[PDB]
Amino acid sequence: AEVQLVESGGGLVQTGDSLRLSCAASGRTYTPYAMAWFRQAPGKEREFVAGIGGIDGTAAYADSVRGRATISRDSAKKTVYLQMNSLKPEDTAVYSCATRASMQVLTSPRVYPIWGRGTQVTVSS
Repeated sequence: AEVQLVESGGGLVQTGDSLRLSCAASGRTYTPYAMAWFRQAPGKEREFVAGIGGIDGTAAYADSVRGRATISRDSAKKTVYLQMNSLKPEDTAVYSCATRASMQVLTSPRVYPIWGRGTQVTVSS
């Protein structure tokens, strides 16, 4: 209700390409609270991709994006970024950002009450 999230940066790319997604937060925000990216592929369920939380900005990454992803936050712009490199067709999905009133970055979608509408990433070969 009191925080809104808007994702951008999705597109159609070729296998191997990079994309930077952004999640812009507005409203009653607090930088240390967890911000997470999830993705949902066609015919599949939502799954954690990466997240950042805490006073020091500690990042966590899913096994699925090991060595291919970087998450960062810009407190001044109230924005969290996800850089994805070496994209593959299996990365095709709606990428959505989510937040919660805790610093803990968790992997279950069910524990985040606030979601953006998502941004689509489609990777062709």
